[PDB]
Amino acid sequence: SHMEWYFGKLGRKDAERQLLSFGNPRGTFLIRESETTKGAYSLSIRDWDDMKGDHVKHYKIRKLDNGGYYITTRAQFETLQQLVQHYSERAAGLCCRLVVPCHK
Amino acid sequence: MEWYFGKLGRKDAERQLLSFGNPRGTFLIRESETTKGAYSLSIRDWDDMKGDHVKHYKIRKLDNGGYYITTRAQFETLQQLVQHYSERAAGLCCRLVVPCHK
Repeated sequence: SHMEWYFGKLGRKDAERQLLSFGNPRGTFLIRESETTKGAYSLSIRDWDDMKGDHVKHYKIRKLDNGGYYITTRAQFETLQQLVQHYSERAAGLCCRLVVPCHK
Repeated sequence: MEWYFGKLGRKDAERQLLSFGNPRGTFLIRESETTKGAYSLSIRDWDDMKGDHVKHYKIRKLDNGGYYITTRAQFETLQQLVQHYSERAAGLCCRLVVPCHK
């Protein structure tokens, strides 16, 4: 039972500044109270890519009724074909990678 | 294209996906009956408990064009949440690697 990642009442902007300080690697993270949704938490993560450089992504952690938590993501695509290609590469949130179209 | 099956019932889809020979990750997309104008992505999956089974995901039409899919992960505790994403990004921007320092 570690709770080193729990920061309690910390604001979104404040978590961003803390996370973006020198020496924190990609995938540095913390969990904090949600500022926008009472009773929910937020998972704030430091990430990096070629274009934006260091940035922070926040994910809402909501309460299941009858106990526990969940995270939701929405992935948008221009076309179904683009969705298929994407999830053929990595599972990224689906039960598994798309492998082959069902034969007819 | 060849993953599109049109007006295929949900149970029928499961039936086809669960056909002996199709590997884990065999998939198709079908028109929704429950939600007009939407599609469902049906995938053949497997685990230790259930064995071969099928998951369905709604693909809904965005206003002003394009499509979205929603994925969702559930946990008993924040503790197992953190452990799940330390192992695999699984939908997030990247894996959790280290708690921010105090």
